[PDB]
Amino acid sequence: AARSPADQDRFICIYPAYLNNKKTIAEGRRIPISKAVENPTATEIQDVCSAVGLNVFLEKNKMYSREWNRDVQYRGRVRVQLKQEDGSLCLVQFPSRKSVMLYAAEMIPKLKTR
RNA sequence: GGUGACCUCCCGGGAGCGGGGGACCACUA
Ligand SMILES: [Mg+2]
Ligand SMILES: [Mg+2]
Repeated sequence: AARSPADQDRFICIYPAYLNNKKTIAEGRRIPISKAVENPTATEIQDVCSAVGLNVFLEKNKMYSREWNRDVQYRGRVRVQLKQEDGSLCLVQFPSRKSVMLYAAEMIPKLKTR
């Protein structure tokens, strides 16, 4: 099958819960509370990531397994390409999933819309 | 020493996740 890091099925995943400052680690938060943000949405994540030059796409209706509430506000997952077909980084600034999460968390509060 | 809450950091992974170091509290010979 098509399994290089440039194939969409191998893009990394970011769910809103990973950056939410009101969730515990058990609930899915992946970055420190100090750096996390309030109520991040998948759309805001897509926007800040796309703005910095990352190839990303939004799956608006995918839901996070640790979240029992299926309402639209809890939905959305962003897929991010980290590496090229040959395995090298798309952007030196983003060597990892963590690097992308911290970046989005940093930018989202700066959205004119917030 | 065990087990759990919660926090922090590291490694791995396309998800669900996997592997660890350290805090702090709880219950506990
Ligand atoms: Mg730990
Ligand atoms: Mg882990």
